[PDB]
Amino acid sequence: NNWQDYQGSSLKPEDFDKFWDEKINLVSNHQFEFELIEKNLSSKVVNFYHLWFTAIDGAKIHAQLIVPKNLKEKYPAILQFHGYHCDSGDWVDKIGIVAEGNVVLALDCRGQGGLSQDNIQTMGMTMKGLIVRGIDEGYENLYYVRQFMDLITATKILSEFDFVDETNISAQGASQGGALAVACAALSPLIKKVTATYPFLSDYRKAYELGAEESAFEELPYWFQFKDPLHLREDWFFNQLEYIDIQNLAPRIKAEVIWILGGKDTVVPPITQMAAYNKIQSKKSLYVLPEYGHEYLPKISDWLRE
Amino acid sequence: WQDYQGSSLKPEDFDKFWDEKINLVSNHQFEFELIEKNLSSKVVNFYHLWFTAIDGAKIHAQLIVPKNLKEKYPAILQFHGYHCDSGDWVDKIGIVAEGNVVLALDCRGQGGLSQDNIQTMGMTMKGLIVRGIDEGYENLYYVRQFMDLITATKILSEFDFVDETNISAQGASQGGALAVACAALSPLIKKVTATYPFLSDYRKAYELGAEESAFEELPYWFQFKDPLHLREDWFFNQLEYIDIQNLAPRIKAEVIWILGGKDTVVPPITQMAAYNKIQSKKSLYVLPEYGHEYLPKISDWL
Ligand SMILES: [Ca+2]
Ligand SMILES: [Ca+2]
Repeated sequence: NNWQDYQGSSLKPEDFDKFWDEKINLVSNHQFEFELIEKNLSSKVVNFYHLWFTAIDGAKIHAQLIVPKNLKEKYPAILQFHGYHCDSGDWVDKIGIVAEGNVVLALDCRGQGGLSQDNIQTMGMTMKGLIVRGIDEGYENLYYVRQFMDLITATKILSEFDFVDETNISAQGASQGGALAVACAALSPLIKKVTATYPFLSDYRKAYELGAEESAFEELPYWFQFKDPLHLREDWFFNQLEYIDIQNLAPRIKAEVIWILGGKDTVVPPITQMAAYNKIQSKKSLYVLPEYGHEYLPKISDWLRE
Repeated sequence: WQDYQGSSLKPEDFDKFWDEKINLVSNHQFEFELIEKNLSSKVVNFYHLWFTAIDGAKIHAQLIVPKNLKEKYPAILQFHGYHCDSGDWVDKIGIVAEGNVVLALDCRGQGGLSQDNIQTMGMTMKGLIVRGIDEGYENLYYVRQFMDLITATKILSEFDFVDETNISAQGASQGGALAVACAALSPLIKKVTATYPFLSDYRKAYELGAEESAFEELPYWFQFKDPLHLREDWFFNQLEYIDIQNLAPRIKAEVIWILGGKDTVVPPITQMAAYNKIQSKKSLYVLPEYGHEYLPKISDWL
């Protein structure tokens, strides 16, 4: 019941919206060069393509493109994002949803398990963690600033396909993928639907307050342990992360939201995700599996088919 | 433990590769700068030492000097552990008060002030052993980190108040590995005191199951970049160039090797791959009840 009343712990800066408005404009006015190279996997109902484009910062970004065989008609499209450390997953995992008449764009995050390039440069700590990668040069140099812009760029390219129904584009993902799906719908309001599973990257100040050494937010106490153990720049540190806290993007969402989480999740605490969910103002639904944690959630996928 | 020969597959080009890097540093005039540290002491002065490496990165070190300077002093290069920095300035007051010069080097991008400028198309999430491995061993993080050791030794020896004939190196874990590597790439070093050195016997460290050790990056890379082990041979062939057991034979300094018997962070078997290949005067000290932690009593004993 209190999850409704949790307003979050963020300190949204006045300049937040101007920053992201400018980034949206930059993507819209940029003509992106991309390339499609078919991957050799034999199927009777689907074709597979490597999608390579150059981001606004020069980095080479990779995505999985999975399309039906008949391309003479337009299909609804689904943007799918993956979890921390992982990649876009097995190609065959997309055969079912595209066989129903959909186009899937599975984006690879920069410098993780996939093929996308990380080109963040910094004078500070590069040992571990991608939330704080580049934090010394300010929020403008944060890794997720470019990672969020890849979502807008992927949506732009996906929307301009002659076989993609631009009116029915949706986003889905788990953990980090849930955060990126939420950010993708907020930064590209054309998105019609979002299905986010225990989204990450939310309420950094609260995630630190809970004690994050065993959570997915462990890089935050790690940074203080080795970069600022006396907490001399605590305010400055969390002020940079405000620009990549998805709860600050949540109000801008116009898509329908389906939110799924596990009640025993200690990797991504439910309280930090509710900071973002409570600030969604469009149509939203919240589904909980009490006995499950940061893991595969059964049955819920059949429930939503209805 | 004496007869363990290591698991390395030393590449044909290994010595030719590192000989060129030593020559490159030896023939290069490095630009450095000294900036006063505000720490107040009656027996020592503290200085920020900033130099630019041959690759452009800005490298930082702590320089701690006695108050007098008209005569030469023995010098000590000191290196730190994984994730850490050069430590508190006051930790060096005692050793410098005895008439020594301490250069405490900060590793690149590891919590200290030194810059990491490795660029790669591959995984940047975690780990500095495998940082830049996709572009080959030339782009490995520790190739430039090892050259910083040679460069730091170069600058330290060229001070008019440093007795270049009595330069030694010390460190623990990563610092122990860098201390060992420092002696191999600069044989002028007279003494090495290495405490449970890291960065040795990568193939064996993986074979033991490294998920709970300091080598966890190696299974991590396979877990997310190559789960079917399609490039296992290529992976460990790149790491040969930064395995200190391959550098150990060229060491001429006397070596003091200290380790803890219960160490699961850096298993002793990987350390012995490097220690057994040292051919100069060497001694081995073991604390059976201690692990990867502070080792008492041994400092007084020496
Ligand atoms: Ca592939
Ligand atoms: Ca300082």
